Amino acid sequence: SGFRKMAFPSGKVEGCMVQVTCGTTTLNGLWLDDVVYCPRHVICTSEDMLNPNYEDLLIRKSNHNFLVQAGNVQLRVIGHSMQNCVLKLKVDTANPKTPKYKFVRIQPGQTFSVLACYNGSPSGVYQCAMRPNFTIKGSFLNGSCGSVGFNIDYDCVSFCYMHHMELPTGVHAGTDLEGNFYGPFVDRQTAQAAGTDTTITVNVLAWLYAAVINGDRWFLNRFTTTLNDFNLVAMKYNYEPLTQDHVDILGPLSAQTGIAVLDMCASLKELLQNGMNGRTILGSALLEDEFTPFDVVRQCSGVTFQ
Amino acid sequence: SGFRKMAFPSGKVEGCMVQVTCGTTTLNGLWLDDVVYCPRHVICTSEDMLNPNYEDLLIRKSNHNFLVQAGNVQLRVIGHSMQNCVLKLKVDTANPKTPKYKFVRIQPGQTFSVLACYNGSPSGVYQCAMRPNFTIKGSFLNGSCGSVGFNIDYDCVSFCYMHHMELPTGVHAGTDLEGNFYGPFVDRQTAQAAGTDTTITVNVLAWLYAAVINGDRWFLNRFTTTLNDFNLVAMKYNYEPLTQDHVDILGPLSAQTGIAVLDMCASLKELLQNGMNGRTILGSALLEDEFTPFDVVRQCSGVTFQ
Ligand SMILES: *[C@H](O)[C@H](C[C@@H]1CCNC1=O)NC(=O)[C@H](CC1CCCCC1)NC(=O)[C@@H](NC(=O)OCC1CC1)[C@@H](C)OC(C)(C)C
Ligand SMILES: *[C@H](O)[C@H](C[C@@H]1CCNC1=O)NC(=O)[C@H](CC1CCCCC1)NC(=O)[C@@H](NC(=O)OCC1CC1)[C@@H](C)OC(C)(C)C
Repeated sequence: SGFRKMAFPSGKVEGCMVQVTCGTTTLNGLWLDDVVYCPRHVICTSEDMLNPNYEDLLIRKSNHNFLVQAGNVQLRVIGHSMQNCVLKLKVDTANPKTPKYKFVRIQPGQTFSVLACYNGSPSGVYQCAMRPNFTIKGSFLNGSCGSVGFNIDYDCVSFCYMHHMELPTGVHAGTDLEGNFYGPFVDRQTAQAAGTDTTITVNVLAWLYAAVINGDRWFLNRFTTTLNDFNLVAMKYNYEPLTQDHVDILGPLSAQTGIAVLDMCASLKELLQNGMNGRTILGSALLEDEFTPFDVVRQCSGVTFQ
Repeated sequence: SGFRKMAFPSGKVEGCMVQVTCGTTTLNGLWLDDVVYCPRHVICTSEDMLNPNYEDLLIRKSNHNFLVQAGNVQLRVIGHSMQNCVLKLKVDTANPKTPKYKFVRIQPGQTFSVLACYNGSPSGVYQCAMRPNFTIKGSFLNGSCGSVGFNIDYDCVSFCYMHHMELPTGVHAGTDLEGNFYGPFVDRQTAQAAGTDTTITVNVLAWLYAAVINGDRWFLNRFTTTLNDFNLVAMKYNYEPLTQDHVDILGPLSAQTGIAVLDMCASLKELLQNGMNGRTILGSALLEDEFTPFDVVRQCSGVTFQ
């Protein structure tokens, strides 16, 4: 019993965090094998923030401009290359702590654990979702750039996020580990705003299944709904459209609880139209949308990682 | 910016989790130096659950009854001793991954990270508080016993919780690492209930400071309040009494935000009496009480761990 925003165990990633200093900029890098990945705006200065030509900026760099600290051991950069918005610093030492890992570009709606770091030292771990507007509602201060988001699958760390910047609304934007921003954002200080976000409907439904698995039933009802009539209601309340693929993905949870997906949709419909009327679901007074169907099954069933 | 329920990085603890099997019972143990700590009800069977004499049960055990798996390496038990409700299995191998660590018995209201584990394999990490009624609102399934809760201070893991049991309300009860239950609970299957819980007032106030640090101000007001008149209101809404010591602890947050503690109390008073009126604080529609003042300062300022 119980349901918590659960992050993956972070140790496999902690072992990869390093400090990258270039000029007056310090941020975090991800040390996998003999490469340190970090946001390319590490090669920018206080005047370089605005409209930088990173190819120009980078050819003016030498390897010894890049100060990579792995704890209390200075790593020597022997080469560098820029891939989209990530800098790849080739170092002379392979990280002996390199986990089995993949780089994955996730879809919006997908969740991940963020290992927040400063000066290459992990500070905290929390679960985020990639919002539909490709921002993440993170917790990031100055120096957190290069902190990564990740999922773990048995023994394999799937890195999916590297932190680059905070938008004026206080949400966060970054890239996959191959340096491609999530969303329309660019790594240059110009007018950029998040764009209107929407609620991740399939995740809300998953969490409603989590609630039923855990003994909250007060929100269930007799009614059912069609996928279209649900989506017409979702529509109004700024909810992401629910697709048939979403429905299928919610299959196991529907099968475990005996609640047809569209029945749960009928329940969410009435939740959207009636509020919760002073009640809570899984300790929340809001409809929670940062658990995927996978998240619910993993935590309500006990999947682990070796 | 941003504010998240942040757990500590779990790697230092992941390196200590092991599987302890005795008879038909498998649970987790905590391997520090050459000792494996685990709940003593590992020596119980399906009929032994009810009113066991653990001293009786334990003298009937031999060391080879204890099967300790550290990943894929069998640890040999060379001795065992029971300390309150924890079993200490002496093994012939010191954990090379043993962090700097302390055992600490925390006060209610204090938070910690739980590294949820099954079969000695970490499954997830989340932040909990010790509730005023000495339960924790955890996320725990069969086999999670022996999962530990912890805080990290620079390099030192302060273990404060070991998981033992779920109560009928779905909340969780366990011990400190010296085997002393938090609360009135005992490790034997009898009528035990959590006892009425209360909201951790000083933590709610801390989180209100977190909100102001992060730019939510809608709940602040002109008014102030006396500590007594606040506590008379807290009283009604099942809030833990706020002490002067609590006030002092909220000092730095008051100093950082320029909001006197009792002014923030006046704000919480009106939140308790007016609800939030369809508004949210730090993405919550409830008053959140599982951030300590320390938690807020750490995350709003960036404290890390080497
Ligand atoms: C890296 O450690 C740091 C992390 C952020 C600081 C505060 N919280 C964070 O997540 N990232 C930055 O400081 C970047 C700097 C680079 C400069 C080169 C271009 C990419 C960003 N900047 C920010 O995140 C600022 N955001 C910003 O400038 O946005 C302007 C519009 C382009 C989006 C932050 C620090 O400024 C504000 C807090 C938004 C005022
Ligand atoms: C250990 O892995 C396991 C973890 C719990 C299982 C479900 N969630 C958990 O946190 N712990 C147990 O199964 C203990 C077994 C020992 C037996 C010897 C005495 C101490 C507990 N039991 C429970 O947590 C049960 N709770 C219980 O029996 O409470 C009865 C009153 C004494 C409190 C759970 C499994 O049963 C219910 C879910 C409450 C029905």
